[PDB]
Amino acid sequence: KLHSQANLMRLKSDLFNRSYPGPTKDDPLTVTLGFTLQDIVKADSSTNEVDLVYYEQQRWKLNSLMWDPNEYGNITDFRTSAADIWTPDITAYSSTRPVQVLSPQIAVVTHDGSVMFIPAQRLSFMCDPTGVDSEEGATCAVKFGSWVYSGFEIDLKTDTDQVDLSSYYASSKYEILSATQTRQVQHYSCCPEPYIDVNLVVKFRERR
Amino acid sequence: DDKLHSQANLMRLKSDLFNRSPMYPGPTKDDPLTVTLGFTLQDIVKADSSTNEVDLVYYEQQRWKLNSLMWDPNEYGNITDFRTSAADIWTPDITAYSSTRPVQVLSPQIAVVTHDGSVMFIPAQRLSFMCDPTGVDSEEGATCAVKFGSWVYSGFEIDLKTDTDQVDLSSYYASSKYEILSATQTRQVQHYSCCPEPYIDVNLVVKFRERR
Amino acid sequence: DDKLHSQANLMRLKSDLFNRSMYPGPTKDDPLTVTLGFTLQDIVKADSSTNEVDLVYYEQQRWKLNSLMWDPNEYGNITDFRTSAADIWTPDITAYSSTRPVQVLSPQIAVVTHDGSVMFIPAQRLSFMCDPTGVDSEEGATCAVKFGSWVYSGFEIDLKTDTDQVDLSSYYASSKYEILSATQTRQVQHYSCCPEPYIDVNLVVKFRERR
Amino acid sequence: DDKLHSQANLMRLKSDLFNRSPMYPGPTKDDPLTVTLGFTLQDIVKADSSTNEVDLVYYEQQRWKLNSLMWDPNEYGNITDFRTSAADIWTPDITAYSSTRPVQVLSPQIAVVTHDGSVMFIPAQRLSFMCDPTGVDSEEGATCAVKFGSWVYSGFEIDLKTDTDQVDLSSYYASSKYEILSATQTRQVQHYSCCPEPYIDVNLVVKFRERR
Amino acid sequence: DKLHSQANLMRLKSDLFNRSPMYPGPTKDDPLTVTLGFTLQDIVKADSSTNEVDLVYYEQQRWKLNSLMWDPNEYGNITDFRTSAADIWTPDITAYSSTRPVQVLSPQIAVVTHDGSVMFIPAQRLSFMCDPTGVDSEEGATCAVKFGSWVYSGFEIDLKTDTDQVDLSSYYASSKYEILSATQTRQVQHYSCCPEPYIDVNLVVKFRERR
Ligand SMILES: O=[N+]([O-])/N=C1\NCCN1Cc1ccc(Cl)nc1
Ligand SMILES: O=[N+]([O-])/N=C1\NCCN1Cc1ccc(Cl)nc1
Ligand SMILES: O=[N+]([O-])/N=C1\NCCN1Cc1ccc(Cl)nc1
Ligand SMILES: O=[N+]([O-])/N=C1\NCCN1Cc1ccc(Cl)nc1
Repeated sequence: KLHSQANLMRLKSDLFNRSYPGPTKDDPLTVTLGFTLQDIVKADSSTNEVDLVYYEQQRWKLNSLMWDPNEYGNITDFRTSAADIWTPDITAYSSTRPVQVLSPQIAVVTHDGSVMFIPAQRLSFMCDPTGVDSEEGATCAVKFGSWVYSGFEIDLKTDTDQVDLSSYYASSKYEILSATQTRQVQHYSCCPEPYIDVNLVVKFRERR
Repeated sequence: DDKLHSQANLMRLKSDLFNRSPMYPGPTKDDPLTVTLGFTLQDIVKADSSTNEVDLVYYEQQRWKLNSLMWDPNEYGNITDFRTSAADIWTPDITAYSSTRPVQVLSPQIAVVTHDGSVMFIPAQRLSFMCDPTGVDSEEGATCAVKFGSWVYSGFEIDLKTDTDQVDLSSYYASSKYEILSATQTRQVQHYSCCPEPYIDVNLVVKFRERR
Repeated sequence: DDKLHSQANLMRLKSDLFNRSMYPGPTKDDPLTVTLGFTLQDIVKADSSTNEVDLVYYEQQRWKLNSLMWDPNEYGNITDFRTSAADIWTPDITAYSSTRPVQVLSPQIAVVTHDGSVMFIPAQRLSFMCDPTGVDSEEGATCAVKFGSWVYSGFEIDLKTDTDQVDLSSYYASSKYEILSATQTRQVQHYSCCPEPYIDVNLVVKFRERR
Repeated sequence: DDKLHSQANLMRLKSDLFNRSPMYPGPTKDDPLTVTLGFTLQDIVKADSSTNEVDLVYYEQQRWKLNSLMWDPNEYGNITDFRTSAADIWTPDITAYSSTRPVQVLSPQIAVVTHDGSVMFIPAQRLSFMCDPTGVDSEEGATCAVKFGSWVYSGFEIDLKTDTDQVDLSSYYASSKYEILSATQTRQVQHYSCCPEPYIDVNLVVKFRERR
Repeated sequence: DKLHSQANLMRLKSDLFNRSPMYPGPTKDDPLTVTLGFTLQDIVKADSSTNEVDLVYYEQQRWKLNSLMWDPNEYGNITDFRTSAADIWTPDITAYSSTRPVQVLSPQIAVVTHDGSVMFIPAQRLSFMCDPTGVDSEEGATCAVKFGSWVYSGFEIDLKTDTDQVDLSSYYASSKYEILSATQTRQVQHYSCCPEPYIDVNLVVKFRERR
């Protein structure tokens, strides 16, 4: 038991403290994103901002984070501070305030080199809630992707194209009629290369 | 005089603890840990019916114990405990599951360690969480619930326990806008899409209502 | 040119005091007394839909440490210095009923004297639990908030006051609120959770809309 | 395999640039620098007529080129550019001259450095600035303006250029409370009382009105 | 060439900051005069439900340290450079009646000149204690706020102004409020804590609604 601690000490150390500069064209990366929507907190129709609370599942895999669990006392994974590893700069493209982080910044690293990171967020973004008081509700959309890596450096994937609604707050002012998450491709004025985003479409209405 | 000596003893202990074998990497399946959580509810500051957020101020008592923090008192001039900045040691990642704003810390981040390896930490906090206050202006009032638990450690790494099911109300602000009808704290199990492993929370349930 | 010396004398004084030895805060074996006093500058806002009131004040904090003494003759005849608060231990004095983190309004800089005595006067803005009922009347409203160490009991940190009158002499003469009285009282209690004494200084303020 | 080689190649280059001859100390009259700026306006979020403040969301393409940042790709695995944290390199101190709050940064602080030593950095921001929204509720709309430029570097040390004088509006939020009649960005010169030497800014003028 | 100018700048910066480490601030034996001049950009809001007013302004700060002198000849004819304000000591100039932490609007970069003189001009937003009554009248309202070192007596930091007129030449022409006048005047203050006097510059602004 004092042994196992020492094994993990040794592996963090081997991993971090002696031997990654982000993805490149030669060494591209695939980040998988899934959203879990917890609450539409507020719809401000005097500014067309909507605040959402959700979490965002991120998963990716680095060869430099691999190890053999036999060399390390059968450790298959460990938890770690997100600052000790590279994380992807997944950004919402139409936010109107800096994202508020609601969960501790810790990730999970597995022996095959995959990393899982699940930050919870409050986000204000651009959305006209006209018709939220109608049957068909209002429809808002926000794109998420790397701000600086093109699609030849960071690819994006979803496991499914439904947002996760299974922990949506049942007593929220808004109900969700539908929530999808879909990969897309864009070009930006700066650059030849296309950029990848995952677009959250959310349809919602005042609970009544 | 012996003042200088007890000062040296404490610095020596601290450095024996921290700068030898060091910083403990958190709990694992092989080395699990039980955190005892307890809440002291001070005030429901605000209940916003247009967003269904409620704002609470409370102290969250966290208690755990690590082998790596044991020492013998007679070896350090009979020091039985000490205060230390929370940045100095490992602390658990206890998170409200339905917050809507980051938590605002109202007390200094200092814990107490005791020779037997236990640690105490009582952050005071202000939390906004998801809560529909319908009914708060009635006799029955309203009821809300928010879970607390590690965000990244399953039940096999961090288990949670309470000392009692009853929220401490003996410091509840007597002139709050809202009075407290009941407030309990009960351990639960949850599952999350990412993982087969069970996650543990303490669910805080508060029934409250406008003061007359 | 005496001015390069004075300056080296001071830097040397810093080294010798900071990285030599080293202070871990107070203990049962080596307790400390902190003198506090409040200077109330303004009641800024009284919100009666949430029962919070915002104060602006600064707090005089004084204490004395042996680890902090020096002979001035060995250091240029330097008798005192200004130093960043991050460089020295400071007491963890907290309000016990805040509703928002305190916002800090003055430099975190303290003054250290050769006898080990330290002086520090943080100016702060505080929201705390307070029902302003009756500010709009002649008797006014009463509020209270205690301050004390959050983690040290009276066996490690003792508080004293010089007066039980809050200093109102720089109170803002055009506040939305007049002060009718403002007192600060040392209190000792036991919380039978635990057998050792606890000390706080209870700020009691009486106030009404300015007329 | 070569994936590990290309990784090592980058590690090497970054090291080679970033510790020697390290932190290049900014532009000087002997060694001035040109920054090209272009704005992409996304949204007018709020126009407050009780305080005369307007809140914009935009991003700002910034480009410049340093000698100290050149390299031969052939000497580095044919690496022709790389992403890097904005803190590891000098970046220009372009500020809004009439903001009323600190700018909130919306995008990560990361830049792209090419082998000829050109750098590109595109921070997205939320700005409150001095603007009388009078007229916004009419056909004619309101006109506002905000100068951007170095705070401390005169036009002998930093020049500004634009590629076009038209703000890019192809990402303007289509259902904003405000529509854009026109948005231009124009290089200007200015003096301040501190200093004899003129300074450069790029003036963002926007004409806009409530959508109907 | 430009390789040499950079070489030289880098050498010089290394010499001041390293080579003779970090300057302990001013003392009774090494005192310091800071010149201050305000430029008022905008009165943004005047809140009469709390008597707070928000100003946007910049504050010109000059002082001179002997330990910042160099001979431009040893150093490639570099007469000045810009530098991050964290690489150097700066004065802790603080508003005495602020009700919020000051928000900084400009980058924190100073200019250092070879005679050892430093210019630093931070832009800020400030909320301070001010009763805006009369603002809608012809006479307008009048508010004042004091600025100066929070911890250094006049024997360590003295202040002076170049003129008693606040610079209005950049006042925002479409502000909710016009300025009828604006002065800055050096004063000498005594606090309870201290025998020694503290110096401050008093900002008196008289203002009203635009019409
Ligand atoms: O021209 N662009 O707008 N580019 C752009 N907009 C949003 C993200 N993005 C790509 C980008 C590319 C390079 C850098 Cl330094 N930043 C951003
Ligand atoms: O899919 N999940 O929501 N997982 C999850 N939600 C709250 C806590 N939790 C488990 C978890 C597991 C691993 C990481 Cl890296 N983050 C979070
Ligand atoms: O006299 N000034 O107002 N100068 C000035 N105002 C805005 C930008 N600027 C130039 C300047 C020059 C030097 C320093 Cl340290 N700061 C600012
Ligand atoms: O007794 N005082 O209020 N002193 C005081 N108030 C505002 C500034 N000032 C001087 C001072 C002197 C020393 C320390 Cl540590 N802080 C402040």
